[PDB]
Amino acid sequence: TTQMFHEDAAGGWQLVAVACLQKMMRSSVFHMF
Repeated sequence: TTQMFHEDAAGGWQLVAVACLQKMMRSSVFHMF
């Protein structure tokens, strides 16, 4: 479900797709800790 068709403001059929701590919490060293 990467992209879905949806009418935009004008026209339509655009097919669009679909901070520090949130990045760090993926870091390997955090998991090792």
